[PDB]
Amino acid sequence: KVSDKRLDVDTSTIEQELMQNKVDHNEVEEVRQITDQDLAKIREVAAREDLYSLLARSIAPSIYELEDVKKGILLQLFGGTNKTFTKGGRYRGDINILLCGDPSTSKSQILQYVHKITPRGVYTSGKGSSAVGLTAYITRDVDTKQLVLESGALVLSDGGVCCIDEFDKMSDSTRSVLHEVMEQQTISIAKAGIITTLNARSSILASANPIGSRYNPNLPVTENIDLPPPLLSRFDLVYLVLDKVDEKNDRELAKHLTNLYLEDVLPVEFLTMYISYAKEHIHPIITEAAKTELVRAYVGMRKMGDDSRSDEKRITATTRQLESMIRLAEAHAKMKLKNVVELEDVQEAVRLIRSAIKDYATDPKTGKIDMNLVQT
DNA sequence: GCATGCATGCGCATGCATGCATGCATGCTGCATGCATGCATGCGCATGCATGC
Repeated sequence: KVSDKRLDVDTSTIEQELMQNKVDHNEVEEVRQITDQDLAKIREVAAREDLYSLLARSIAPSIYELEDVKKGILLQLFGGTNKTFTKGGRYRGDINILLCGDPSTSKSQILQYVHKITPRGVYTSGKGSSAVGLTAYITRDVDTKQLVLESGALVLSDGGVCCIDEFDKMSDSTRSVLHEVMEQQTISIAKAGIITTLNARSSILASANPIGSRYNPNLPVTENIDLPPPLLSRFDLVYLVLDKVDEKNDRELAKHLTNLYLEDVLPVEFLTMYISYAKEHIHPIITEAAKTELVRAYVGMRKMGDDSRSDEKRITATTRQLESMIRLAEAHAKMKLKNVVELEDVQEAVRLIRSAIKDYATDPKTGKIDMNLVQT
């Protein structure tokens, strides 16, 4: 139940299976062994000055793309801190990302690469899924000829990543089931034979196609994506991938691609090992200096566009954005092996949230993007 | 161009013509008993012949 090239399962979800294995004396090993030379290497690299760039660079070493896009995948892999209350009530740290933008980009490869690095996952198309196919169903076993219950797409993705491609092409009936999985990370089934609540602790990675040929900078974002504006606010990060014609970016991309048809970064093994180590041992906790900045940032974000709320030009800010900042600060702290979330983490989180939506080039009144200011 | 109702396939649940073994009981039938009958047998007695005297 291990592989060098894939990540280790989340121990936060299998606590009692570990206890049962010891009571049953089965030596099936779930997590991998770490020698001390390799653990010394871990801190030797974790001390490096350019850790953040190096990690972002080694995520997908064959996708010439902005490092902001890759950093989101890197922080999605680490995940937020899972918190358990002793009076019932669970808070989880799963990150949800949307990749909107023109076609003819490398969004598709990101989803495939993330499918193949995460231990548990399922790949779904837009107009190829049903509610029954995502939740559960009853089937006839050709061996015993009786009726048994079988798991669905989202329940099989418990403690992993689920990749939904062409999210905008999906029916309102099928989009209905995702609300509960994005709110409470559960599913409630009341069908003939089963009345129970299931655990779906999964990360959502979705890509959407813009209306018409290309993204139109002259129109607002709410008019370019066929998705209700209220649904757009449930995602932690929204990535606008825009295409601009610029001669030195094109030159670099062409050389990059042609170099692959001939005959520093961290190899796959070391990357996965580092991520598993961090996800396994350390646990970050927030401080007051971070709380001040979090509250200030949320108030500042809400105060913006207070007048531009009746008209759906920009995406209105809600409490889920506050929770997104919390989650991203905790993930950035987990990277670099700290147990303390300082002010740098919150500043980086807010920087990333604004940079994803391209808020450094938007007219706050007409929701339009100046492409002369969108630099590669 | 937007809103609407119809007809087209999914996705459940139930009934239904085929088909074959098992335990109980039916229904016949081969077997054992009893008996009538008529032909042959194993027998002792009376007659007629042959052999002395």
